[PDB]
Amino acid sequence: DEKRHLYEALLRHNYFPNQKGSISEIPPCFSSRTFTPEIAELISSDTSGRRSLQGYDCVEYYATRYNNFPRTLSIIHPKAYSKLAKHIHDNWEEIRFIKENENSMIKPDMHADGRIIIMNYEDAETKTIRELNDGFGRRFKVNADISGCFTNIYSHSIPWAVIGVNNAKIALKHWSDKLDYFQRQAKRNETHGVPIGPATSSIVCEIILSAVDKRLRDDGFLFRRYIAAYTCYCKTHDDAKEFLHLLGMELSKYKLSLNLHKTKITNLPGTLNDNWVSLLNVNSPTKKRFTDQDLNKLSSSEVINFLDYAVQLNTQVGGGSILKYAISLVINNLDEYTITQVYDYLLNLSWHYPMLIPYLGVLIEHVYLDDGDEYKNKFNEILSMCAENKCSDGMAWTLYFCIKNNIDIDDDVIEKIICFGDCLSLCLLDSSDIYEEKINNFVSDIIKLDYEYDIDRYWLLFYQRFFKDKAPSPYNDKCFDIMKGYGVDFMPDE
Amino acid sequence: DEKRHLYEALLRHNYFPNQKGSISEIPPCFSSRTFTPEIAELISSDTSGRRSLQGYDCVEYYATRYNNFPRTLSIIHPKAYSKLAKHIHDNWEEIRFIKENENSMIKPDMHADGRIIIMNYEDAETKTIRELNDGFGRRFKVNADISGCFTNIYSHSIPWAVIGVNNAKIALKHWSDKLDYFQRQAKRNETHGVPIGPATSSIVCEIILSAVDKRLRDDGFLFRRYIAAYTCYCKTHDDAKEFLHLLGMELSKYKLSLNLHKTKITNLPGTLNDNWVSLLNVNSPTKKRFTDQDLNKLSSSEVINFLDYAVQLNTQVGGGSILKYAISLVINNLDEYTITQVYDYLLNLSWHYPMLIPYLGVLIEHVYLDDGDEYKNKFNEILSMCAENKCSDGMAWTLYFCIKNNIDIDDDVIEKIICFGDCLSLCLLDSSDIYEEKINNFVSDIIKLDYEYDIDRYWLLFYQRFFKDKAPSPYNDKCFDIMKGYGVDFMPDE
Repeated sequence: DEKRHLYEALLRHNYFPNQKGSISEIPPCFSSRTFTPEIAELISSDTSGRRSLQGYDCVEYYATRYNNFPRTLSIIHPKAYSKLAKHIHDNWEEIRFIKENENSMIKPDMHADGRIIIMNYEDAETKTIRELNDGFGRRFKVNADISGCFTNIYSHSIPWAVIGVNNAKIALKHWSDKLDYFQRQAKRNETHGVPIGPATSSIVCEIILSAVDKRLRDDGFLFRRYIAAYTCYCKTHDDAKEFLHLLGMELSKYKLSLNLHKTKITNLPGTLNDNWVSLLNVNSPTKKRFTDQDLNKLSSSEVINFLDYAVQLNTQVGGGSILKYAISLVINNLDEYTITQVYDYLLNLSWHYPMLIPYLGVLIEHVYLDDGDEYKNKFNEILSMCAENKCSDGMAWTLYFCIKNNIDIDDDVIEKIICFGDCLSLCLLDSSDIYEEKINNFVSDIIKLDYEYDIDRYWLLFYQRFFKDKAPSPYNDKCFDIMKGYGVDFMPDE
Repeated sequence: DEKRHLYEALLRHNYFPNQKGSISEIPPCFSSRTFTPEIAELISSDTSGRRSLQGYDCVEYYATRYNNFPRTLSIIHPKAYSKLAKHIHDNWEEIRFIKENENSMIKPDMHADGRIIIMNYEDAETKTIRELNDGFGRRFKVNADISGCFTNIYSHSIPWAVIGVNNAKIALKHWSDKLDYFQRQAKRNETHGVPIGPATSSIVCEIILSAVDKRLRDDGFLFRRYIAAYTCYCKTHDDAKEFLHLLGMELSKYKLSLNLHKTKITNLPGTLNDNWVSLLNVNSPTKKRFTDQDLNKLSSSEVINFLDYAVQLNTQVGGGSILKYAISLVINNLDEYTITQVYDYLLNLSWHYPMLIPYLGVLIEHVYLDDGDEYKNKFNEILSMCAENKCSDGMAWTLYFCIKNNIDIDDDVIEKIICFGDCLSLCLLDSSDIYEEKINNFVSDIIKLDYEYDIDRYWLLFYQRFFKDKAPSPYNDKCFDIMKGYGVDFMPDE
C-alpha cells in the first residue's frame, strides 16, 4: 500500500535527515530502520511518565553548505516523533493532496529505496525537457525564496492551509489541529519552526505551501517550487512583478515572507543549470563516455588539473557547490595511479571545505591507510578543525572513517570533540567504548542539570547507552523501554 | 507677424547651419543675413538659364562631434533654397501644425535673436521640472533614435505625413507635393536625405515626425522628441516594449527606422542629465556663485586641475561632450593669471579635439599673440591637423582666428588647405586676397570639369569671388546677379 509505504518512510528511512540522494548528510553508521511503525504505535499508546517541560527538544546537527555555512538539521525525539508520524499516517487520505500538486518538484512520492522525500532525484533528461518546455516563449525568469521556511513556519497555520484561514480561526477536533499540536511537540512546544530533515516537517511544509501553489496556479502562473524556491517563467515583466506581489501576499497570509536577498529577475534565455555547472561540465574530462572502461579511466594530470580548475572556478564564481559537483564528476572513474594523488587533494579540500569529507569514504579501501601515520595525523587535524569550526557533518563523517578504518585518534582532539557537544559525534565515541569515562562525565553533567531539554538534545546518546546497557534511561516514561525491548538500534550493523 | 518672422528666420538666420545656440558650428565671419526675403522672391521669380543636371548640390561642411566624428552640414544652393523657403513661407498656415505639437522639444518657435530652430535652448529649471514631472510614477525610461533621420528621410513621404499615406498615394497640385519637389531640388534632385543645418530641413523633418508623434500620443504614451531622439517614460516594461514596437511601425510607415545601437531601457530613477554631467557639475569649481566677482574668479591650480579631471572623465566615460561642458563651466570666470595657462591647455585640447577650437575665440584678445611666434606655429600645426583629419569646423574656426588676429599662415599648410577642398575654408582664403592665385587654380579646375554639381559644391566660394568682382559668375541664370545687385554678401562685416 501507499499508506504503509509512507508509514515505513516516516520512520525507517526519512526519520533521520536523509533528503539528499547522492551523499547523505549523516554517516551510514546512523540508520533509522528497525524503528518500525509498530514500535511507533506502541510508543504512541504509552502514557506513562511525567514531564516538567512542554514538548521535546531535538538532537542537533550542523551540516556544512557550499559556503561553509551551518544548517541545523534535527533528529526529533522519538516519543514526540512516533505520535507525529502515526498521526500523518492515519490521516493520509486527507494529506495526500500534496502529492497531487504539480508545482512542487520535491514532495512525498513512492521512491524505490523506501524514502518519500529525496531532493535532486529526477533524471537530467526530464529536468532539461521541463526547463525548456516551461521556458517556451517567455522573456523573464523570476527566482524567489521563502526567507526562513524551516525557521519560521507557523504551526497554527497548518489548519489555515487545510480548511482556509478564516474557517480555521472560526473553528477555534479536526485532523490538522492535532497535526499542528504534534508538530509543535516535536520542537519544544514551539509554534514557529520545523525540525529540518524528517519527512514529517517536509509534509508539514508541503501542506502549508500547497495552498500558495493553488492560488498561484489559479491565477495562471507558470511556476515551479523546489522546497522553498519559486521559479516563474514570464512572458513580460508585468507577470514578473505581479507573481512576486501575489507570492508575497499568499506567503504573508500564512505568516511567511520572501527572501529578498534571493530575489532576482533574469532575462531568458538564461542557463538551464547554473553557469558554473555548464562551465564544469564543458571542461570536465569525463564529459564523454567512450563505452570502453580503459578510455573512461582518467590519468593523473587530467584529474588534478580539473580539480585545480574547479578550485579557481569556485573562488571566481562561488554561486554553487562547485567542488562537490566537480568531485562527483571524476570520483568514480579514477585509475589506480590517481587514487593517492586525488586522495591527498581531497584531504586538502576536505580540510578547507568540510562538506567534502563524505567523498573520503569512496577512496578509503583503495588507499593503504597504515603508511607512515600520515593519514593518522590528517584525520585528526581535520577532526580538530571540525571541532574548531563547529561543523557536525564533517565531525561525524571523519569519526565514521576513524572507527571504520580503525585509525587511532588523539586525546587532545577528543578534548574538543567532547567539548563541542555534538550529539552524533558523542554517539560515535560512545560506540567506540574506549572513551567510556569522558562520555560518562558529559552525560552526568547533562543529568545533574535536571533540564529535560538537554536530555532531549542528547536523547540519541542517552538511548544508545541505555540500549547498550552502559547506562539507565534518563526518562520516567516507557518510550526507551519499548524501543529497547523490540531491539531499536540507531547505530545498527548489517 | 509670425509668417514674416519665419521668412526672416529661414534666410537671414537659419539658412547657414546655426542650430547650436552656445557656440556656432560656423565661424561668425560667415553670416546669412542681408539675404532678405525680397531677394529670395526675386530669385524665385527668375526663370533664366539652363541646367544640364537635375537639382542643386550643397556647400559641404564636416563638423566634429564629441567623439571626433564628422557630421556633414550643408549650405543649400540659394536658387534651390529661395524657392524652398518661399514655399514654406507661403504655406505657413498649413505648416504651423508642427508648432502646436507638444512632444517635439526643438521645433519652429519665435526666438528673440531671429532664429526658429535652436537646439539646447530652454532653461535648466523648466527642463528639470519637465524631466521629474514626466518621470513621475514610472519604472522604465526608453531611449530610441531614428537611424539616419537626416540621411534617409524620404521626400515623397512629405505628403504622406500631411494628408495620410494612402490619400497621398491615390492623389498621385497640393502644397506638400511642391514642398517635396522643392526639398528634392535642394540636394541634387534626390529623394532621400535632407541638408543638415538649414531650418527648412528641420521643418521638413518636423512635418514627417509630427504624424509619428500624433499616433504615439493617441495611444497614450508619455514621450518627448529631441530632433531624432525619443524618450519614453513607462509604468512597466509592457509600455517599454510596446512603445518601441509602435514607434518602429510608425517610422517604417514613413520609410524611417530605429537606430538599434542607440536603443536602451534604463530603470528609473536614472539621471536627469547624463551621469558625466552631474560628475562634472558636482566637481566643478564654479558650481557655487558667490554674488561677488572676486570670489567667483578662479585660480590657476583650480582651473587646471578641473581640466585634467575632465580629461580623465572623458577618457573613462566618454558618453557625451565632457570637454565642451567642462570648458564652458570655467571659460567665463577666468582670472588674468589663468588666461595663458588655460589658453595653452585649450591649445592642447583643440589639437586633440578639433570641436574645442571655437573656445579659442574667447581668449584671443586677452592673450598677447605676438610673443615669440609660439601661437603662430600652434595655429598652423592645428591647421595642418584639421587638413589631415578632414575636419571643416576646426579648419574654418582656426582660419577665422588667423585672419582676425592677423597671424601669418605657412605655405605648406595651405598646400593641404587647398587640397582638402572644403568650400568655407577656401572662402576664408579667398577673403584674405593674398592667395588669389592658388584659389584661381582650384576654381579653374572646378570650371574645366564642366560638372554643375561641383560648381554647386563651391557656390559660396564662386559667389564670393563674383561679388568681390574677382571672377565672373559660373552660372547662366540671373540668381548670382540678383544677389550681387542687391548687395548679398555671405562674408559680411559690421
